[PDB]
Amino acid sequence: RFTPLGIDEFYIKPCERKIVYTTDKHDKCLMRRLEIEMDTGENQGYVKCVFKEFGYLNGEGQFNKQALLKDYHQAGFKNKDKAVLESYDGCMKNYGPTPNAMKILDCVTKDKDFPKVINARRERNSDWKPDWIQAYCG
Repeated sequence: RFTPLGIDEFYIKPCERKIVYTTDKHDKCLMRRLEIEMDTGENQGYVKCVFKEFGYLNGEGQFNKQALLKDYHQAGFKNKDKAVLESYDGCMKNYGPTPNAMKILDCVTKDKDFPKVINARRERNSDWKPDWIQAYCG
């Protein structure tokens, strides 16, 4: 990506333990903002954990389209379900029933409204907003 997604910084405490080798402040900021794209074991681990906390990924590794659509609806986008699922499905067309978390991220972020949707989800999860001390993106 050359244009950033504009996702806000997520502070999901049970997934902080997946940030092991990344130590640079801004690099960790991009992790928490789900702006990472590189297929590394570390990024995979963290994004997998986040998507588990999002309810987007179950214990068997299947994507949960109902959780995604719920977030769209809760962000006020109720008349877009077809476009959202077709964007995801087309993007995932070469992948099987248990895809890796970085590829799921790449596909869910193609819809232009996904950053707004997930930003509204963070707004209603105050525990997921880092305070002044813990934030990396400031």
